Amino acid sequence: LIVNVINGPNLGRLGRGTTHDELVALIEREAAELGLKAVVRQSDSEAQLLDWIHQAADAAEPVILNAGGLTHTSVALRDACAELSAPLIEVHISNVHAREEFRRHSYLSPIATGVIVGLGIQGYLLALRYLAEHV
Amino acid sequence: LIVNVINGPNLGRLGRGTTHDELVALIEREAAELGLKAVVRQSDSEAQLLDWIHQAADAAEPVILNAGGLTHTSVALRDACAELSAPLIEVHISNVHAREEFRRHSYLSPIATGVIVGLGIQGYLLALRYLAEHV
Amino acid sequence: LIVNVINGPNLGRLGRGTTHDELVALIEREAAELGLKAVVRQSDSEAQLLDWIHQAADAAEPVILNAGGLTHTSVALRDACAELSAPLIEVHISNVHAREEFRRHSYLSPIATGVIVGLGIQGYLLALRYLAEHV
Amino acid sequence: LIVNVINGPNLGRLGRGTTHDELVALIEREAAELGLKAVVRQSDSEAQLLDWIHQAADAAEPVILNAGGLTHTSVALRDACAELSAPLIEVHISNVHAREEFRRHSYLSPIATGVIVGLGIQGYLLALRYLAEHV
Amino acid sequence: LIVNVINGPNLGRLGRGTTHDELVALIEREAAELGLKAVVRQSDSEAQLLDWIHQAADAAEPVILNAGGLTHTSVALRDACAELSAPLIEVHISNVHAREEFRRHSYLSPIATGVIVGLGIQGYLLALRYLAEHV
Amino acid sequence: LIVNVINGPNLGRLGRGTTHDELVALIEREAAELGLKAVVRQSDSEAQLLDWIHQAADAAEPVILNAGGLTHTSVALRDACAELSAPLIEVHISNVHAREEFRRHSYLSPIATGVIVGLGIQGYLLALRYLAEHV
Amino acid sequence: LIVNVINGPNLGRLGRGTTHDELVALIEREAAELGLKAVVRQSDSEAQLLDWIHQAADAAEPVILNAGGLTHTSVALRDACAELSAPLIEVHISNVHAREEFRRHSYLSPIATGVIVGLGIQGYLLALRYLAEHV
Amino acid sequence: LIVNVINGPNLGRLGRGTTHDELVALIEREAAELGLKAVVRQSDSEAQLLDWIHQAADAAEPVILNAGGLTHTSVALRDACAELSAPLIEVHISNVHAREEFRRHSYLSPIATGVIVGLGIQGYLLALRYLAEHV
Amino acid sequence: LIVNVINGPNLGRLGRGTTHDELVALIEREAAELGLKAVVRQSDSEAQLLDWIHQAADAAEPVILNAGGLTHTSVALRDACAELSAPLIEVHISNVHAREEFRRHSYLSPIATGVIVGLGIQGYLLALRYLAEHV
Amino acid sequence: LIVNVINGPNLGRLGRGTTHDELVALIEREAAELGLKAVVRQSDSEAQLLDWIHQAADAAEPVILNAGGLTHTSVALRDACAELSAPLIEVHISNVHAREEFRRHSYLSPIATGVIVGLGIQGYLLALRYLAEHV
Amino acid sequence: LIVNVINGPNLGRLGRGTTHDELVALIEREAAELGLKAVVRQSDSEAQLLDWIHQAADAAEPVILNAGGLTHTSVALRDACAELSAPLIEVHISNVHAREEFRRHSYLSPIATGVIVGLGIQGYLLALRYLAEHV
Amino acid sequence: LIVNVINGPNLGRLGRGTTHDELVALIEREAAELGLKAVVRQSDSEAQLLDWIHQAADAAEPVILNAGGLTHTSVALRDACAELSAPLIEVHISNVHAREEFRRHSYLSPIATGVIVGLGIQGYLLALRYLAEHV
Ligand SMILES: O=C1[C@@H](O)[C@H](O)C[C@](O)(C(=O)O)[C@H]1Cc1ccc2sccc2c1
Ligand SMILES: O=C1[C@@H](O)[C@H](O)C[C@](O)(C(=O)O)[C@H]1Cc1ccc2sccc2c1
Ligand SMILES: O=C1[C@@H](O)[C@H](O)C[C@](O)(C(=O)O)[C@H]1Cc1ccc2sccc2c1
Ligand SMILES: O=C1[C@@H](O)[C@H](O)C[C@](O)(C(=O)O)[C@H]1Cc1ccc2sccc2c1
Ligand SMILES: O=C1[C@@H](O)[C@H](O)C[C@](O)(C(=O)O)[C@H]1Cc1ccc2sccc2c1
Ligand SMILES: O=C1[C@@H](O)[C@H](O)C[C@](O)(C(=O)O)[C@H]1Cc1ccc2sccc2c1
Ligand SMILES: O=C1[C@@H](O)[C@H](O)C[C@](O)(C(=O)O)[C@H]1Cc1ccc2sccc2c1
Ligand SMILES: O=C1[C@@H](O)[C@H](O)C[C@](O)(C(=O)O)[C@H]1Cc1ccc2sccc2c1
Ligand SMILES: O=C1[C@@H](O)[C@H](O)C[C@](O)(C(=O)O)[C@H]1Cc1ccc2sccc2c1
Ligand SMILES: O=C1[C@@H](O)[C@H](O)C[C@](O)(C(=O)O)[C@H]1Cc1ccc2sccc2c1
Ligand SMILES: O=C1[C@@H](O)[C@H](O)C[C@](O)(C(=O)O)[C@H]1Cc1ccc2sccc2c1
Ligand SMILES: O=C1[C@@H](O)[C@H](O)C[C@](O)(C(=O)O)[C@H]1Cc1ccc2sccc2c1
Repeated sequence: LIVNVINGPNLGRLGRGTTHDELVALIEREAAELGLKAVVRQSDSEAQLLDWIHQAADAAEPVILNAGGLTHTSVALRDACAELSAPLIEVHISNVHAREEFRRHSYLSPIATGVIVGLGIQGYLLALRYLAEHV
Repeated sequence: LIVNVINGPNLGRLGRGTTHDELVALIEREAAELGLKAVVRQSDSEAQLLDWIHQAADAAEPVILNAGGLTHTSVALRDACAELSAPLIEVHISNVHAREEFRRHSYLSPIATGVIVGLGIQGYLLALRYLAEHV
Repeated sequence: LIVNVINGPNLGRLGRGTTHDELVALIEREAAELGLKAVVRQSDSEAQLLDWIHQAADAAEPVILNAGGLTHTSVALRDACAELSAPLIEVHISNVHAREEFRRHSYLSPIATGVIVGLGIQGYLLALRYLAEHV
Repeated sequence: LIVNVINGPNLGRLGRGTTHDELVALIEREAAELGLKAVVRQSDSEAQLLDWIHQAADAAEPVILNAGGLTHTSVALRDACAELSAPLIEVHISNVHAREEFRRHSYLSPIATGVIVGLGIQGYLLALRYLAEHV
Repeated sequence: LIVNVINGPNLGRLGRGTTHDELVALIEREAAELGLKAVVRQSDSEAQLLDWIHQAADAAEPVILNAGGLTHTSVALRDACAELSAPLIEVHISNVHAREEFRRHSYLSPIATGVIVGLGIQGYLLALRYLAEHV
Repeated sequence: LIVNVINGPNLGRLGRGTTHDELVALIEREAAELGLKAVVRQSDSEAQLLDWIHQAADAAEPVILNAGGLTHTSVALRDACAELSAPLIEVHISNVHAREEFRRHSYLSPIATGVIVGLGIQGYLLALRYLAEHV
Repeated sequence: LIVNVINGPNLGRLGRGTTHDELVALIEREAAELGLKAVVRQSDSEAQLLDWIHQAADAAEPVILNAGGLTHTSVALRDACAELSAPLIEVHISNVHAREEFRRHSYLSPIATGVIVGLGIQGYLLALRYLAEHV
Repeated sequence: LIVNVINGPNLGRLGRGTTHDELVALIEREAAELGLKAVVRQSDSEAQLLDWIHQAADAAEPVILNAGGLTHTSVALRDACAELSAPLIEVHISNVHAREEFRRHSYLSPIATGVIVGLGIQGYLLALRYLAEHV
Repeated sequence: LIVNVINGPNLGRLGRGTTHDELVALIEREAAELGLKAVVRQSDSEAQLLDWIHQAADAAEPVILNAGGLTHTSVALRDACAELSAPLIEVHISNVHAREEFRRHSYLSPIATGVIVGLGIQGYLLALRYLAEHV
Repeated sequence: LIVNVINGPNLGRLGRGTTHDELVALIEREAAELGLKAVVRQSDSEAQLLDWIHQAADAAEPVILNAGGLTHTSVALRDACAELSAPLIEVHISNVHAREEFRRHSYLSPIATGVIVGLGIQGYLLALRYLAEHV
Repeated sequence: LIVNVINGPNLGRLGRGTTHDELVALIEREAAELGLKAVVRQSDSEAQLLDWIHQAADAAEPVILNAGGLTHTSVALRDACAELSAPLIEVHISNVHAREEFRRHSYLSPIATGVIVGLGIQGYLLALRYLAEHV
Repeated sequence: LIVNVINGPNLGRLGRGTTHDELVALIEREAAELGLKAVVRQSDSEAQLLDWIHQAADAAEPVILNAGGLTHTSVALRDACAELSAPLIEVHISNVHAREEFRRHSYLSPIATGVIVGLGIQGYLLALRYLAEHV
C-alpha cells in the first residue's frame, strides 16, 4: 500500500496557486482512490531528505521524488536513491527542459525507473497511478 | 474529444511483449474511459510524421508524440511541433536517461508541455489522463 | 535560363502572411523579369529533395535551396549538393543567427557559393538576381 | 546462404567509374563464388532502409550496410540495426577518417560486428568473405 | 533615401580585381537606380567605425556593414550596432562558412536584420535592393 | 610480392585462442595463395616499430599495421607512416568503436588507405586480399 | 528601513583580521548612519540560509548575500533568491575572478541586481549604500 | 588625492537617462566630498585607453575602469592594466552576468583589485568610496 | 596522538558487510596499536561536517576524510578543509576512477596531502599508518 | 609471497632525498616484515615495463605500479595491465591532483584495484600492507 | 636589404631593463652587421599596425612582428599579414607557453613562416639572421 | 662550452634535402664559430632520449631539443626536462602551428626557456647563438 512522496528544497513555497498543503491533500485523496497510502514529506534540508530515502530503502517502499534544486547538484541524494529496491519516479512540476541549461541535467534520472516533468502537480498523481498499476 | 498519438520510427517493432496493435487497443480503451477519442498513428517516415503534426496544428488538437530516434536528431520535427497550439506531451517507453548519452538530448522537450519517460507503455495512458483533466 | 528553387520541410506551411503558393508566384515573376525560368519545388521528404538535387547536378543547373530543418542535420543533403557544378545559394527566411544555437550551424553553408538569411522571402529574389548577373 | 547488402542515400550516384549497377554485379558474382546469395538494395529514403533492416532482423540474415550520410546522423537507423541477431558489417567506400571531422563519427559502428572503410568497392567483397568464413 | 555602407579593416585593399574605389562607384550607381543615396565609408580603425555607426543610430538610417575581421572579434562594434533602430544588413564578400572555423562566428549576425555572404561585391547591391523594397 | 604486416604492443599476447605464432602462419599461407610474400613482425617497442616502417618506406612496400595501443597515442608512429608511398592498411582485431571512447580515435586512420576493425584475425587476411587485387 | 545581510558557509571563520562579530558591528553602524536597519545572519546550513531568504521574500526586504561556497554550487539557493522582489546584491570579500576557475561561476549573479567582489569587508558597506540611495 | 576614471567604447552614448557629461559631474562631486580629485576620461579608441592607463601606471594612481566591450576582448588592455601598482577597480553599469554568455568573461577581472557590476552609475561612486577608505 | 576520521553522507549505510559501527571499532583498534587516538564521526549533514573540520583546524589535528558524495560537489567543504594546518588524507572505499565520470573529480584532492581510493575499509587504516609514521 | 613493484620513467632519478636504491631497500624490508617477497624493478623503457607486466600476468602475481609519466599517456601499458588477474595498485609519490591538469587523468586508475597518491614513498609500503592483509 | 620590425601594443613600455629605444638601437646595429636595413616601428593602434603591414605587402618586404596582445585577439591583423609575399617571422619576448592559457593561441602563427618565443630581445636579432641567410 | 642537441623520432629520416649527418656537420661548425662544442644525438627511442636528458641535468648543460612527435605526447620527456637547470630551447624545423591541430600543443614549451619553430634547420643554429650570447 505505501508510497513515499518526497519534496526537496523550496517546494514548501508552492502557491506563495496550489499550496504544498493542498498538494498533500490532493495526493492523499488520489492515493486512497487507487488503493494506496501516500506519505508526503517536504524538507529544505538535504540530510533530512537522505534520512527519508534511507527509511524507504530499509522498508522496500517506492518513492516519488521531486528533489528541487538538488536534482541538478546532489550526488549524495543520488547515492541514497541507488539503494532503493522498489521503484523511484522522479517528478518535476515545471518542464525543466524549457528552462536554463543547467536544469536539463539530473543526477537522479539515470537511476530512476522513470521521470515525469512539466505536467504540473498532476505529475505526482500520474506517478501514483503508475505505481498502482505495477504493484 | 480528439487526441492524436503519433509514434515514430521503429515503434511498429514493439513486441517482435506488447505489440503496436495491442498498444493501439490499450490507448483507445483508456481514451474511451476518459471521455476522449484517441487517433493512433505510426510511421517510420519523417515526412509522414510531419504531415500528421501539420494536421493536428490545423485542427488545434493535442498530440502525444513518441518520435523514436527522431527525438534526438530532427529539427524538422521540432519545427512542425512548434506550430501546435494545443498541448504536446512527449512520451518515451524506455528511460532515455539511463542509456547512451546521445539519448539524453531531445529537440522536442523544450517545446513540449511536458515529458514522460521510462514508465513503459503506461506513459501513453498517463499522458491521456493529463489531457483529460486539463480539457 | 533555368534555376531550381528547392524548399525543404515545413516550408509548405508558410502563411498558415505569404503562402508557399504566393512565394512560387513571386519567384516566377522575378525570374521572368530577370530573363530566367524558375522551377520551384517543395517537399517534407529528404529523399524527394535528394532526387531534385540529383536532377540539378545531372543538368548542371543552379539551385537556390532552403532546406528547412535539414540545413542543420542532414549530411545526406550536403553530399547530394556537393555534386552540383553550377552555383548553390542557401537561403533562409529567418535570421538563423538570432535564434537557438543549433540553428547557427549549417551542413550546407561550407559547400554553398553563398548564403542569404533573415531577409524574408525577398532572399529568394535576391538569390535569383545574383544568378542572373553571374550567368 | 543469404546476405543483405544495403546502400543508403546518394549511393545510386556512384560513377555519375563503377556504377551502382556494376557494384551489384560485382557483389552478386563474388557472393556466388563464396557460396552465398547477395540481395543488394539501395534507397535514398530512411524509411525504406529501415524496412529492409527490419526484414533482415525478422529473417535473422546478416547485413552489409553502407548508410551514406545517415551513418553520421541517424539514431533511427542505429535502433533498427540493434535488432539484428546476425552479423552487421558497416562498409564505407571512402576513408571517412581522412575527411571532415563530422564523418569520423558513426552511430552504427558501436553496434556493428566490424567496420571496413577506405578500401573502395572491394570493401563490400571483403565483407562478404568475412561472412562466408564465419558461417 | 540614405543608406550607410560601412567597410572595416582591410577592405581598402580590395583589388590590390574590383578596387574599393570601384566598389563605391558600383554601390552609388545601384543606389541611384533604386532611388536611394548610398554613403560609403571605409576604415581600418574600430573607433572610426564606431563613430559612423553612432551617427547612423542618431539619424535612424540603415547600415550595410562589412566589418572585416572585427566581425569575429569586436563586442564594442556589436554594442554600437545594437543602438540602430533602422535595418542592419551584414555583408561579407567571401563565404565565411567555407573558411577557417573562427570565421564562422559573428558577433554581429545575431543583432542584424539579415546577413549575405559569399556573393562577392554583388552582396552589397543585393542588400541595397532589400532596403529599397522595404522602405 | 612483398607485404609487411606489423603488430605493435601486446599483440604477442594473443591467445594467452589464436596465438601470434598461429596468426603468422595463417597470414603467410593466405599471402602465398594470393601470390604475395608476407613478412610479419611484432614488437612492444615503438622504436622497433618505427624502424620497420622506415624500412618499408625505403623499399616502397605496403604495410598492414595493427599498432595496438600506440594507434591512439603515437604521433611519432603516424609521422613514420606518412612517409609510406605504398598502401597502408590499419587493422584492429576488436571493434574499437564498441569500447572505451579513447579507442575511437586513431592517429593513423587519417593517413591510412583504409581501415578494417572488428573482424578478428580475418581482418589481416582481408587486408592482404585488398593489396593483391590492387597490385 | 530593513536590509538582510546573509552570510553562508565558513563566513563564521573570518579572522580566525576582522571577525564575523566585528563585521556585524561594522555593518550595523554603517546601516544606522545610512538610515537603515541591518539584520545580519550567518549559517553553515543551506536549509537555514533558505529559510532566511524565504523570510525576506515574504517581507519584500532586500538581501545582501555572501553565500560562500554555495555561490558556485547551489541551485536551491538560486531558486529561493529568484522569489525576492526587492534587490539582491551578491557580495564576495575575495576577488573570485583571481582564483580557481570554479570560483568564476555563480548561480546567483544572473538573478542578482548586482555583484561586488574583491573589495573586502567594505563590499558589504558599499552594498548598503547602494540600497540606501535607491530606496 | 587623484583617481582616474576611464570609460571605454560606447560609454559616450549614455542617455542618448544619465548622460556621460552628467556622469562626470556626479563623479567629480562625490570625489570632492570624499577628499579625492577624479579625472574622468572616455574614448572609443583602444590606443587612447592604453595611453591613459600607461599614464596612471607611471604616476602610481588608482584607476576605476569600465572598458565597455573591450572588457571581454582585449588582452592589450589587460597587459597595460597589469602595470598598475595602485588599485584597479573594474566597474560595469549593467549586470554582465544577466546577459549573453560572452559578457560573463572579463580579461580584466583577474588582475583587478575588485569588480562592481549591475549597480548602475552608482557603481563608480562606490568604487570611489572604496579608494577613499583604503588610502 | 589525535586523528579525526570524518565520514560524510551515506557512510552510515555501510553493511545494510562491514557496518559503520564495525568500521569505528576497526579504526579505534588500529589507532591504538599505532599509538594514536582516533575520533570517528559520521554525518549526512554538510553543516555538521563543516563544524567538525573547523574544530580540527582550531586544534591543529589531522583529518582522514571520506566526504561521500560531497567529495564531488561541495566547494564549502573544500574551503573548510583549506584551513587545516595538519595533514588531510582523502579516503574512498570504492575506486572512484572505475565508476561514473562525475566521480573522477574531487574538490578535495587538490588540497589534500594525499588520497587513497579503492582499497576498501583498509584505506582508513593505511591513512592512520601514514599519519603515525609522519608524526 | 611475491609482489612486483614496477617503477616507470624518471623514477631512477629519485633523490638526485630518498634514492631509488634506498626505496628498494625500504620496500624489501617492509615486505619481509609482512611475510611477502618484493621484486622491485625500474625502467625508462615502455617495452621493458610491458614485459614485466606480462610476466606478472603469466604468474598471477600482484603488481604495485608507479608508471611515472606513462600513467597519463600510455594505452599500451593499460592494455598490458588489463591482463592481470591479481591486484593492481597504482602508486604516485606526489599528489597528482595538486599539479597540472594533465596529471589528474590516469589510463591505469580505472583498471586498478585501488590508487594511492601523495603519501610519498610510504605509499608503496601501504600498498604492500593492503596486499598482505588481502592474501 | 630592407626588413620591417613591427611592435604592437605595450611594447613602448619596455624597461619602464632594455627600453624600446635601446631595442631599436640593438636591432639597427645587428641589421647593419648582417647587411640589412631594419625599419623599426611601434604603435598601440591596430589601425597603425595594419597600415605598416599594408606597406610591407605593397613593397614585398619581410616583416618581424611582435603584435603584443593583438597576437591573441586580432583577426584583422592576421588578414593584413596574409597579404605578405615575403617572410613573416612572429617574435615574442616572453615564453607565451609558460603563461596563461589564452596566450598559447596566436592568430598569426599559422600564417607566419616561423615563430620565436621566450628568447628575450635576442629573438628579434635571431629573426634578422634568419632573413639574412635566406635572402 | 658544451651544448647538447637532442633529436627525437624520425629526425634520422631528414633528406630521405639536408640529411641528419649534414645537420650534425652544420651544427658542429656553427658551434665552433660561436666558441661552443655541440654534442648532437638522435634516437627514435624515448628511453634513450630520457637518458641523454638525465646526463645533461647531471652535468648542468644546456639542451636544444627537437623531440619530434614526442613533443605532443610525452609527459615522461617533459618530466626529465624539468630537471634541467641550464637553458632548454625547443626547436621544430616545420611550423607546427600551420599544421594539424594536435601539433599546436607541446608538453615541452611550458618548461622551455624558449621555442623556435618553422625556421628550418637554421633554427638549431639560432638556438646555439642564443646560448652563446647568454653564457
Ligand atoms: O526547485 C525546483 C527547480 O530547482 C527544479 O529545476 C524544478 C522543480 O523541482 C520543479 O519544477 O518541480 C522546482 C520545484 C518548484 C517548482 C515551482 C515552484 S513555485 C514555488 C516553489 C516551487 C518549487
Ligand atoms: O526508438 C526509440 C529510441 O530511439 C528512443 O531513444 C527511445 C524510444 O523512443 C522509447 O523508448 O520510447 C524508442 C522507441 C522504442 C522502444 C522500445 C522498443 S522495442 C521495439 C521497438 C521499440 C521502440
Ligand atoms: O524550417 C526552418 C528552420 O528549421 C530553419 O532553421 C530556418 C528556416 O529554414 C528559414 O527561416 O528559412 C525555416 C523555414 C520556415 C520559416 C518560416 C516559416 S513560417 C511557416 C513555415 C516556415 C518555415
Ligand atoms: O555518402 C557517403 C558519405 O556521406 C559517407 O561519409 C561516406 C560514404 O558512405 C562512403 O564513402 O561509403 C559515402 C557514399 C558515397 C561515396 C562515394 C560516392 S561517388 C557518388 C556517390 C557516392 C556515395
Ligand atoms: O576581412 C575579411 C575577413 O576577416 C572576414 O572573415 C571576411 C570579409 O569581411 C569578407 O569576405 O567580406 C573579409 C574582407 C575582405 C575580403 C576580400 C578581400 S581582398 C582584399 C581585401 C579583402 C577584404
Ligand atoms: O592493443 C590493442 C588495443 O590497444 C587497441 O585499442 C585495439 C587492438 O589493437 C586490436 O583490437 O587490434 C588491440 C590489440 C589486441 C587485441 C586482442 C588481444 S588478446 C591479447 C592481446 C591482444 C591485443
Ligand atoms: O567561502 C568563500 C568562497 O567559497 C567563495 O568562492 C568566496 C567567498 O564567498 C568570499 O570571498 O566572500 C568566501 C568567503 C570567505 C572569505 C574569506 C574568509 S577568511 C575565513 C573565512 C572566509 C570565508
Ligand atoms: O559597453 C558595454 C558592454 O559591452 C559591457 O558588456 C557592459 C558595459 O561595459 C557596462 O554595462 O558597463 C557596457 C557599457 C554601456 C552600458 C550602458 C549603456 S547605454 C549607452 C551606452 C552604454 C554603454
Ligand atoms: O558516497 C560515496 C560516493 O558518493 C563516492 O563517490 C565514493 C564513496 O565516498 C566511497 O567509495 O568511499 C562512497 C561512500 C560509500 C561507499 C560504499 C557504501 S555501501 C553503503 C554506503 C556506502 C557509502
Ligand atoms: O613521473 C612522475 C610524474 O610524471 C607523475 O605525474 C607522478 C609521479 O609518477 C609520482 O609522483 O609518483 C612522478 C614520479 C616521480 C616523482 C618524484 C620524483 S623526484 C625524481 C624523480 C621523480 C619521479
Ligand atoms: O604584450 C605582450 C603579451 O600580450 C604577449 O602575450 C607577449 C608579448 O607580445 C611578448 O612577450 O613579446 C608581450 C609584449 C611585452 C613583453 C614584455 C614587456 S615589459 C613591458 C612591456 C612589455 C611588452
Ligand atoms: O617529427 C616531427 C613532428 O612530429 C613534429 O610535429 C614537428 C617536427 O618535430 C619538426 O618539424 O621539427 C618533426 C620532425 C621532422 C621534420 C621534418 C622531417 S623530413 C624527415 C623527417 C622529419 C622530421
